[PDB]
Amino acid sequence: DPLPFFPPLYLGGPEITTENCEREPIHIPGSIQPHGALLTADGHSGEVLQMSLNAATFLGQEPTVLRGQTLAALLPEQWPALQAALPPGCPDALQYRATLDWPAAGHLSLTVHRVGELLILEFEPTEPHALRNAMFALESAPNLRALAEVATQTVRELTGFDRVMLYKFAPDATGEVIAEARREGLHAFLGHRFPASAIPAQARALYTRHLLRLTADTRAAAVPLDPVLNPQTNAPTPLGGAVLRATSPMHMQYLRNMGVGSSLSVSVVVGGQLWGLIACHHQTPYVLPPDLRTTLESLGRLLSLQVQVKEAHHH
Amino acid sequence: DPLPFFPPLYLGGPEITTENCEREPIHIPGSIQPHGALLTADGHSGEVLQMSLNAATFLGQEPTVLRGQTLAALLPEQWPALQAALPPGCPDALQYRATLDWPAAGHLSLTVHRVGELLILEFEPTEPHALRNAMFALESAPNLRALAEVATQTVRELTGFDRVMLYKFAPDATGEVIAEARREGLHAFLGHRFPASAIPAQARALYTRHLLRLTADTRAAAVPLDPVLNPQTNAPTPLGGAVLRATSPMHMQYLRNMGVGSSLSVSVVVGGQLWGLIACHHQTPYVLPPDLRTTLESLGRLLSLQVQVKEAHHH
Ligand SMILES: *C/C=C1/C(=C/c2[nH]c(/C=C3[NH+]=C(/C=C4\NC(=O)C(C=C)=C4C)C(C)=C\3CCC(=O)O)c(CCC(=O)O)c2C)NC(=O)[C@H]1C
Ligand SMILES: *C/C=C1/C(=C/c2[nH]c(/C=C3[NH+]=C(/C=C4\NC(=O)C(C=C)=C4C)C(C)=C\3CCC(=O)O)c(CCC(=O)O)c2C)NC(=O)[C@H]1C
Repeated sequence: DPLPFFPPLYLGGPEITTENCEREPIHIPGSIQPHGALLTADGHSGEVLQMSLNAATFLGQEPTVLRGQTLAALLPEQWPALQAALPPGCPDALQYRATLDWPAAGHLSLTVHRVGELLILEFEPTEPHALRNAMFALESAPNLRALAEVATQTVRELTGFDRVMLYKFAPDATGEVIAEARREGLHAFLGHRFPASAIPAQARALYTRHLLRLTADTRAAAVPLDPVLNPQTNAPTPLGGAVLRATSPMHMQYLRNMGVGSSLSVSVVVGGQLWGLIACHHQTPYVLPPDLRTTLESLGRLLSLQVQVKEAHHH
Repeated sequence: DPLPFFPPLYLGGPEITTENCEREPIHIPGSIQPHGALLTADGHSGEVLQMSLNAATFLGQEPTVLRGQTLAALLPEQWPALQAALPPGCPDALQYRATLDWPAAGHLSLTVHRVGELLILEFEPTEPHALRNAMFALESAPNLRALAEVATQTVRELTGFDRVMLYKFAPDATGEVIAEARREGLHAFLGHRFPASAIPAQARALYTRHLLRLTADTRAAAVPLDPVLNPQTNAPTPLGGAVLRATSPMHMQYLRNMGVGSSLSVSVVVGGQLWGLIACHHQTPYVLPPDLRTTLESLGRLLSLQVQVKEAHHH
């Protein structure tokens, strides 16, 4: 049970320190990472309610001009499908995904989820068999630690990340790196233990519900949403289900201090509890493409189940 | 433990009947389904050793002219990768996959696996997020039967198959349909039980090792390989790892008698034992594309693990 949140800084909340980091409202930063754009919309009317300030970079119309327009006008082809895919009351982790044309190279990937009566739309530029292959070595791994070793190697191979760790939580929420795949020459974190405060309780709770999060560029400034509050509620917009959610500034400083240029992790959830993380670092900024992120989510699921099976036959 | 095999018909084996069907050598039919082409090659030299007789339809050179040519000549780009992907001693279920250009519409999908010192190459014309989405309802299913119901619905949605069943094996190898998703108007098989002989012991044993098999057109005549025997061994070529493997004629007659035009199943393997099948029927011929088959293999894996978890919490 994490403490009550601070108000976010845009509601006059206090500054975060190492003495109160467990109270930062990381699920409502009111801003996104700059490598994509985000809109929110009324889940019945499809009226656009909020827009990231960088929307015209990705969507080609000004945020103030998009505001109030319907997704039926904006996304004629996708709106019926979107609407049917994400009915009121559906899980906030359920996603609608489509690919959109745009004047630039590649395409625009659209990812949508629903929170209450709000649709949250994420747009990012983009220019499974290996998963399938991997499941053999994951299945044949003789025990938990062997599974962990295979899993980190597989993820490195899929992603090209400089470092991939499987971080395991202890009952006191301290953690240990129990497996690591890394580029030659990088110093090892294998076996290193870290205190519970490295991943504070409100983060652990969010990561139990929304199983993948990332920081594409640990030096990139966040982009505010406008208006910052959801008009439906006159309250902050929950962004925990959006990969574009801005990362805690305190965690980004931690990553920079570590010499990390990009970070990504996937939760390993067993019996509804956070068991650990597949934790990835790159030395430079890196936008993992949406199809590869989807594959990592799927491996996270598969790994969660295999952990539960490998641990059981120790009983 | 299945009985010893009959020799295949091309080695003077006896005709199959309902009294001896458990002895049909289904893994070595010496022939393929006609919607693709197959080559085999020496795993060191890449010399082509065998060719399906229909190769020129898909590859544009005569089988007798391909024979003896190296994959380095035939597939310059892919051969180093192929070779590195499938080293001697690797699992015979491990696959290399690539997409090839050809003069026709779409592309040519290449799938390769290794059996001993033989590479087996399958070529078929072709013109994951839904998987990811599905895992939520699979995870939230409260028990085994609910999981089964979600799984058959998901597979129907992914594939558009007229009927999708989860067939569960009993300890005496009889089976029961414990879940079914079907097009409106189709009579139900839900709850129906079938004798052990419907899926004979040598089939059950193959399906424990090679987890997906299909009959794209239950009226299509098989296409012989040439030469029919692998020159390395002067013995039949094992095709259980090739989806293009010709289906037992006895099973194809069964499917036609059932009014099935296309069939596909995926094994559910738990603790190394065959627990059951995701069994799919279409009323007409249907070539499920290779990327969708790959997705079904991945769901089969995930379902196997979830079955094991849902059944355990009954203990
Ligand atoms: C008092 C505040 C601090 C704090 C806040 C914080 N930390 C996170 C999220 C993560 N911290 C992680 C820690 C590690 N990464 C590593 O590589 C290692 C060791 C090799 C450790 C211990 C990780 C993995 C995460 C998850 C995010 C990610 O994968 O990059 C948050 C939440 C961030 C967010 O989602 O917005 C916060 C608020 N961390 C501290 O150490 C103290 C100073
Ligand atoms: C004595 C020989 C017979 C026999 C041989 C046989 N059967 C199979 C494979 C399968 N049989 C299946 C049975 C069913 N499909 C259904 O829909 C239902 C009920 C609704 C049943 C009972 C299934 C599912 C398979 C797997 C293949 C597939 O999914 O289509 C084989 C092996 C075929 C092969 O891989 O080459 C053989 C030799 N089956 C009999 O009933 C007796 C007459």
